[PDB]
Amino acid sequence: AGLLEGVIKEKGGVPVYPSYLAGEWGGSGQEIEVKSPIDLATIAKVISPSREEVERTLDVLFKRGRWSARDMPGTERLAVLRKAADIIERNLDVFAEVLVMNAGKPKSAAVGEVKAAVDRLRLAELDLKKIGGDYIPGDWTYDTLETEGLVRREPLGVVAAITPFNYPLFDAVNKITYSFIYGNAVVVKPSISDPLPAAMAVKALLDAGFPPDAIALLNLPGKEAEKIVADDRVAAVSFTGSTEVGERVVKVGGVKQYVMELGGGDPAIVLEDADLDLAADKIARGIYSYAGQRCDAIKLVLAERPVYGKLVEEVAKRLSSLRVGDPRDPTVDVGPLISPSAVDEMMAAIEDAVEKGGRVLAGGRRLGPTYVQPTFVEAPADRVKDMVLYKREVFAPVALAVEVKDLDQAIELANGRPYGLDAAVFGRDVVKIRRAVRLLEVGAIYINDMPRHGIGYYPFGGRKKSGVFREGIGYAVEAVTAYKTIVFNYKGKGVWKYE
Amino acid sequence: AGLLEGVIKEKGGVPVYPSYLAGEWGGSGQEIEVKSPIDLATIAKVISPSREEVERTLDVLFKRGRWSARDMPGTERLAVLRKAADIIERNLDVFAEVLVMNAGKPKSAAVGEVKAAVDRLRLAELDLKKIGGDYIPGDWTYDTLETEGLVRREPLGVVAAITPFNYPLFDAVNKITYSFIYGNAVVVKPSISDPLPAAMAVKALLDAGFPPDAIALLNLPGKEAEKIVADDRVAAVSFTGSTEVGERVVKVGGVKQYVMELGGGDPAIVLEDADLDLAADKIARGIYSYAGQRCDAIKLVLAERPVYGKLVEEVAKRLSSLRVGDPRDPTVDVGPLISPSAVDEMMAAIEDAVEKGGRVLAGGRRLGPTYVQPTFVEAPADRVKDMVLYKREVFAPVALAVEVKDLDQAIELANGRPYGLDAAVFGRDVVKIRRAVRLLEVGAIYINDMPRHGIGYYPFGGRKKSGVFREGIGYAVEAVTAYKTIVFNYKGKGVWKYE
Amino acid sequence: AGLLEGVIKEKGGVPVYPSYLAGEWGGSGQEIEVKSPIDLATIAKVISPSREEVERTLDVLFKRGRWSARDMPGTERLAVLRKAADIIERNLDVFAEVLVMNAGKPKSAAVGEVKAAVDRLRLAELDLKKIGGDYIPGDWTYDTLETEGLVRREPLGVVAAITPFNYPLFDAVNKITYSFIYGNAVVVKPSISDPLPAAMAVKALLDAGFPPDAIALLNLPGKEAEKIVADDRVAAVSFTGSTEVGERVVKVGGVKQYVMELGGGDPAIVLEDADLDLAADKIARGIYSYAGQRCDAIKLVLAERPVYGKLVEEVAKRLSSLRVGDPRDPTVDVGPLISPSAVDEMMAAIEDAVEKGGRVLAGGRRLGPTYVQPTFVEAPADRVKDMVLYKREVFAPVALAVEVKDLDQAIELANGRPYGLDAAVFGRDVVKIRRAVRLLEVGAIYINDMPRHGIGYYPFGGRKKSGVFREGIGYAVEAVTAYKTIVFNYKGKGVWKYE
Amino acid sequence: AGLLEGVIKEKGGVPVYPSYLAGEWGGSGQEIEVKSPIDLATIAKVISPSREEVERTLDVLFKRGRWSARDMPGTERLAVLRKAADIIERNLDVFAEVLVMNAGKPKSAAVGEVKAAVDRLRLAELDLKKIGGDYIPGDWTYDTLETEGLVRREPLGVVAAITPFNYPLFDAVNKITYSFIYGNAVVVKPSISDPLPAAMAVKALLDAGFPPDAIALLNLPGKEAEKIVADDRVAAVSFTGSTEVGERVVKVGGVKQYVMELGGGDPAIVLEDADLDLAADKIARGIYSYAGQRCDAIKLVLAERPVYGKLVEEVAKRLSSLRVGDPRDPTVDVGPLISPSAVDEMMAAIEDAVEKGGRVLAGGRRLGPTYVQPTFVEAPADRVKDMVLYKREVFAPVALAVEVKDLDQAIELANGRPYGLDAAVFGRDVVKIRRAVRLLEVGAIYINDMPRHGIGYYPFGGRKKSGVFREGIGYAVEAVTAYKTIVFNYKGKGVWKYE
Ligand SMILES: NC(=O)c1ccc[n+]([C@@H]2O[C@H](COP(=O)([O-])OP(=O)(O)OC[C@H]3O[C@@H](n4cnc5c(N)ncnc54)[C@H](OP(=O)(O)O)[C@@H]3O)[C@@H](O)[C@H]2O)c1
Ligand code: NA
Ligand code: NA
Ligand code: NA
Ligand code: NA
Repeated sequence: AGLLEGVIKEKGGVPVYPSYLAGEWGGSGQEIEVKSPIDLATIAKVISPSREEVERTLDVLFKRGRWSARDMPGTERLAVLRKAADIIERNLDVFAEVLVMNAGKPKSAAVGEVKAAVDRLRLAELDLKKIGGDYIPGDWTYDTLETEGLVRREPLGVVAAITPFNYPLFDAVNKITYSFIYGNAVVVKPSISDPLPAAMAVKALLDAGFPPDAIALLNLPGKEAEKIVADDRVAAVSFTGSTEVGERVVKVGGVKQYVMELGGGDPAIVLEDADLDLAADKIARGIYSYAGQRCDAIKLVLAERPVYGKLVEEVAKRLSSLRVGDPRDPTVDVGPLISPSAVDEMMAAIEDAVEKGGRVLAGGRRLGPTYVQPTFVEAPADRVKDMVLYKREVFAPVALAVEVKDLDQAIELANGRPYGLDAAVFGRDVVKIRRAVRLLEVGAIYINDMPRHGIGYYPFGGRKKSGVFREGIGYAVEAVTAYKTIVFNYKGKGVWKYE
Repeated sequence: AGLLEGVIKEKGGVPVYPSYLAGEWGGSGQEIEVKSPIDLATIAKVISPSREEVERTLDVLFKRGRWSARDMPGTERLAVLRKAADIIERNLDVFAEVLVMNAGKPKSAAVGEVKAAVDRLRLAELDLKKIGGDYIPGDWTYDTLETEGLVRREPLGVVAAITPFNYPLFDAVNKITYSFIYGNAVVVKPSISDPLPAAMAVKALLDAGFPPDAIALLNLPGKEAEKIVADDRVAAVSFTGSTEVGERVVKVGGVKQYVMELGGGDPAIVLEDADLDLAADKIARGIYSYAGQRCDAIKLVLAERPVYGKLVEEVAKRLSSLRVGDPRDPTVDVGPLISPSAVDEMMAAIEDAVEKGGRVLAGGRRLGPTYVQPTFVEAPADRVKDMVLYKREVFAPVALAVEVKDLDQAIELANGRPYGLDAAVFGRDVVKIRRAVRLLEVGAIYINDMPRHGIGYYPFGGRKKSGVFREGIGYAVEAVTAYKTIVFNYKGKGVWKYE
Repeated sequence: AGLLEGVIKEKGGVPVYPSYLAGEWGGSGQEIEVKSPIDLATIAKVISPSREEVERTLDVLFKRGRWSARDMPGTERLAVLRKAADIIERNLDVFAEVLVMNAGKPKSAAVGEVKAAVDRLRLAELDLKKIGGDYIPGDWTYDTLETEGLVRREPLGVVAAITPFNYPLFDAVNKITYSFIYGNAVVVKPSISDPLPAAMAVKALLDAGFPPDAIALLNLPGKEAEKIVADDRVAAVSFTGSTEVGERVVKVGGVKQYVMELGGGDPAIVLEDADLDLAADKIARGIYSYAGQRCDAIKLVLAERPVYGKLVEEVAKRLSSLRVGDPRDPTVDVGPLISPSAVDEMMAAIEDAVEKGGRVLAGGRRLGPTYVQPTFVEAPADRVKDMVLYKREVFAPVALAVEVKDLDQAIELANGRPYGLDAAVFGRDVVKIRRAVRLLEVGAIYINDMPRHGIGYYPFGGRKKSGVFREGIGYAVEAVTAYKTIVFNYKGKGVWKYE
Repeated sequence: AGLLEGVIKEKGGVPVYPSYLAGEWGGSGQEIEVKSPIDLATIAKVISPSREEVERTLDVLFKRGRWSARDMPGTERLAVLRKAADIIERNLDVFAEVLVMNAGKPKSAAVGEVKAAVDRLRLAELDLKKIGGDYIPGDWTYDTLETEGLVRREPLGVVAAITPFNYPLFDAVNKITYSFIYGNAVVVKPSISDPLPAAMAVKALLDAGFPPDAIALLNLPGKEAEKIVADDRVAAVSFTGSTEVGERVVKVGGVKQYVMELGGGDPAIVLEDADLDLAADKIARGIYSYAGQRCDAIKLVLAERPVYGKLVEEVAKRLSSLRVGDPRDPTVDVGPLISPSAVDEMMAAIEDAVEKGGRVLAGGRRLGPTYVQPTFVEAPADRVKDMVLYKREVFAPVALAVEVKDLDQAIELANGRPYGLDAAVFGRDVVKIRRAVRLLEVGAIYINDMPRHGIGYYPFGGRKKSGVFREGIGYAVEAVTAYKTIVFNYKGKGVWKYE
């Protein structure tokens, strides 16, 4: 259809999306159904590549792709990304519709993601703020006298971009952009759950001029991807997903450069001097956006005694006034969760909190196989730590509320989860804020706002179980680039006169 | 003895070195013999820690060490490292003697390593050139308007420093220095082959004021160390060693920050316009230094036809005039190899080259279980690629010599090995040099000098099978530090007026 | 006409260009004739502002302009510059025609300048590579313990951009771009000799959305501009012009931030191993481009004995084959010099060289009041230093040729002029090149190419009499921005625990 | 005496200090008396150089000094500065005594300045955080394809360091250190008022190994120094002093690189949520330290209505409890002002404030020709702006106190003075603090502390009448260094393949 006109194959009434094998769209592997969480119906099929096609694709990426990407000057790479942005932008409605149907994303959120993808592509020139190399004079040590160094970055070669289901379009475009801008070839491996947006993005890139042998899109399910990760032709792996899969990926990959964005949720702290209107609004939104299916979703709210009552009151009201059900209605605030399993886990998690002294302050009602109300569970500090909702990341619209004596207890409870992605702090006192900033063990802290990675204007990434390394405009250069040092020796050659 | 007076325990006529358990020297595990390659005799014993002591040590490092190191202000950390430098310097002869006896290192090389360790410690202030964070204004995007970012570095926590046998003193001091200067606690795991120098360095650091609960020295053999690497309290692993072990380390460690310096040898290219006197001298030295037991040792020499004859002639003469045997004589140029196995492998490798058309131009004679002559094997370009000396790193004083038609063939053969640590290029033409620099796939290129990492004044590290990431003054901050982003939200707060 | 439709006033058959007074185009001062060097005819008139209008303009720029520019977020400033680029691009022929007629620039050179202006505007996002601030931790000194610093850039306010005649369009657009991208208001003061292109550029910027009260274009002759420079509301002065005027500007301005690009010519050195075809081509072009009316024009050629003959032979041939006369013909290689005076000076300078032992190798013939042939004058090393062509910058297509014994003499003669803008070195030996690079006292050295600032992709600027500070993408931030340091004190506040 | 044993010449009972003429201590110019503000007695004499000696000194600095400094490798420069630190440190009491006697500085302050000088010297290695150059790849523009750039810093040559009377030791050592660490020669021109400490510092540097022909110390009074500033061999001028003299210096110097630290006082703002104990303490100290003879002294206190009463009450008490009189007593809090004139001006300024509605809250009594009590004058917001104490910098221990309605009025009044050096803000609310930070027009803002430049750990400098450019560890590289760009051309040379 338009963008994917000659690519998609209507077979048996259901559109069949092929993989892109670094040159031609195709695939001879098993076909796999792709369903919508809105009605559990099959909306398309994707053709996975065969072992032989995976092998051939990697061979093309390694032997030719690395050079096609590297030998396309930066000035053209930029033109490619900008053109791709234009193509995605003019196909906005189509990109959004697929996000709504395939991911169950509310219309406004789907439109927001497409626009993030477009902006990420257009701002590729900002990534150059970290591209320059270093010139190191040698006269600061006797052994390096009359010597000199140049340190420059080089692309690693083939980057494997593995993406999650919750940001099927942005994550693929983001990783492709930063991997490509520095001269790398890329193998994209999207969630087999909602791989359609990536296929659409890759086509837009190909139409825009992206070297055809420098990119690949493989519709491989879970462990079928290990094959790519473990291959020596893959110099780097950019992975966004769960802690457990991330661990498996590194153990399969071995020595390579990695960026591991492993999520988990985020805690939000509200100090007694906080603007409770701003806090309640931002916290409610951080809890329910995209039905809590956000790595930076708020999963725990900690509020100092003097504001805990009002704060939790306001958040409860806001969550209760939300409208759930089918995401197409520009009226719905919350669509479905990606699978009935995800809802099952949320319900069980809520029961666990209740059995351990927790009390539901809002929501709690399952509305269908993939529908549930955003839930806010109050818990006493002395018991919250043993609750599943605390110890784990329940990927759903659910957060715990805990009253705390002071900042130290807030910080202590916030750091008590095994994760350390982001944290939020609402308050105004510079000293308490500076203290929280120093002691919260997370990759990023949001002062007076809900955690939101956006397009990575500010770098983000994990600590503890949330992973290692960062993504962000400019900063991602560290994950897909290697340094090259050139040491020039002029010892006794008369350039310098003892210096 | 002096430095290790109350630490070393003379038991059964052989000095017994205990492990340092983040607080007290001790150990209840198996005792292990430490031998000299000079005479295969046992010169000491080291006490390995028990599982329980490993567990307790990690617990101390994690619960207290991270904070002792982090809460010691940088100004004191620097004083600690400087004081340690003074202590090692005044104990120079003792440090050197142990290197000579334990590692079989020629006196001058042993003295050189101690001085490198001392300088590395004293120049810790230079590591600060990469410590500052970034302030990111938010008005360059509409979504971040009235927003602002601060990105600063933080220590990761506990860094596991795993070191090889060939630089038993420097590698431990280097990793400790860059890990500690940024606020990390450190677990050192030296080669069980020559762990004595590390014990001496750690004691000097402790005497200098290094927080006692922030450092540990565990004498664990090979796979006993996996226990440390795989532990969640270990946030980073700095490993210098072989490709194969490095792979195992990552597969055991899983997600963490890694610096993998995996060696392999280096190729040296000589262009027709090169100063052949300089080239022959530097290349000969790169081949035999420390009996080729250097990750940056020259293992392949490629010379353009018009200079190949003279060049190879000169290098052969130089290697032949070398004096082998016991390293104590300030007369000996080459001491023994670390083990009889290493020599066996070298001899077999030489036979392989010969059976495949290779011709010995210098050396070739084994002089004892751990002694051999520096060898230079000529090989025709059409057969060298299948030789063990080419396909593998034979850790010994042996290199291949190959005549080539031109630069492209030189580059092609240089890149043909599975490694990519450093490469050397001797010549004067800027264009040919720039071309080689762009196309040699290695972490570092040395123009008109043999490859020499020194103390890391210039960053170095691998490509391909030689690993990932870099070590160097300043640059090592990337391996033992994590970024922390703080996003401040002032939306609608009146700080800015639409900007 | 189109772009300047309602701005230009046809009065007495000659188009009258008004000044832009930070809000409205106008002027009540003396009217001044603008002539073409192609035929000495009056092609337009410009209205200079009255003292009162200068005062009022500065008042608007200071009281409102600083804030209009600063309060327009960077994201919009960028959109403004990009839109201006589009407007200039679609009006390319018109912009070029005026450059050809007003500056006497050959068509291709005029087209080249317009395109440079367009690209400079479009690449404003690259200027951000130097916009970020610094975060300075305080624990590296005892006195700053529990303290912390943030260093960010801020616009200075009102930047006075004073431009020369030889790049009437680019220089104005360049200075405006880097001054505006960081948040400054700008007063442009173009050469009263060819102020038309600036008027056209400013209009394009205004049409593009440039805050109307944040920019001004004042058609003031020479010393009438001192009034602007000396004013306290002008925080910076970006000046490109002659050494003598630059000196006067600083002496009138007093304490302020300055960028002084004071030209002078450039020497070119040819080593014995140089590609003489490349060298002859580039050197000939550096001598005659835009009739030598380029600050980076080659004014002295120094060649080692073994190549001097051929080199100078080839350059002479190339200069002789040039076609002079009226710049409209896409056939002409060289148009006229800006004024008959400039030609007079060139002729006198040639006579001086001849009277002192110099010999004309090419050109020498004046072809009219403003026309002359590109001239190449040979001179013996022992007499060249006293020649006007050496001691001074003769802004015309004329260069000296001097044979030298070796590199040291080349370097010595190159450094003998009172200028130090750029220098060129053709050769291949890295050591000789590195030596020349270290010893040539100039802001920039071009290896194997003629000196060419282009759009400042690489920073450039002077040494010695050629001025101070640099212009260039990114680097110009230093001239139009000031640092702001914020020191936070948390002494004894419990953020840190002794560190 | 010891340090200056063979240098000082006891003549007529009064020690005579000669100038240092870049090689030998001497001087044939007029002798000038140096007096103590403690008793107006002559304590020494300094020999000014003759015109001929000034000329010869500059000739030595230019022809040999530039090279002696530049050709001494950085590693030795550092050793020189460190050794000088040791020499000054062991002569601490002697250095302090002279500061007490010559500058009238209280013992503790004199000891503090010597220690700042010592630390500044020892931390010269931190200045290297800004010494590295940039490597600029050329493929981000079509015109620069197959091209490449290197941008490195170079010393300017001869830096003229002109210093004020209030920090006679530190300012000279600071400027010398940052000028020398990057490879420059230096001419020091101290205040003829208290030039003794500089003579002592220069000797310590010479004894430490500072190249003898690379430094000069000229005891020239006021306008006699213009001769140095105006000379073409002086590539940069680092000046710390009054606005008026700074202006004269630039007008005499013309085009050169300048750092102008022109002082003026600083305003301090106290928000309603401020810790008034901390604020009162820090503000009182900022008002009286060294008898207000500090460029960063607090001259205006602005406090929000709800805390104004207490705050001003507390500061008054603190100022009243101070002990004035002869600085030798480790008991005295405040010594004398540098001259009776300075006190006259302060008294007249106080009368002016009183005649305009001001009321003295503390002090006001002159105690002798050079002694006065620290004074705090209350003034109504509607009249303060016309007071001399507001409009001018009265270099003495005197500040105005003004009650304000809110932050906007505080900011408005703070920005109302013609200066913009530093400002202080005491309070805790992040939003109000961020607002003040954005709107205060000064080089530096101190949050919750009095303004204190210290040794420049954090860069500082002026805005408005307070000057241009910054000094600070690292940042001063901009004032005494110039960039050198090297552009390499590989167009069509086969390094890149279209990229
Ligand atoms: N260093 C570089 O990068 C660079 C680049 C391009 C050109 N240049 C140099 O500039 C010169 C060619 O340009 P040009 O002939 O037009 O030189 P110029 O006369 O020095 O240009 C001076 C600019 O300053 C104005 N001006 C003149 N007197 C002034 C005064 N007293 N106060 C304030 N402003 C004053 C001029 O306006 P009026 O036109 O009204 O006199 C003109 O706009 C050559 O020496 C060339 O090498 C240097
Ligand atoms: Na692997
Ligand atoms: Na793990
Ligand atoms: Na002025
Ligand atoms: Na001058």
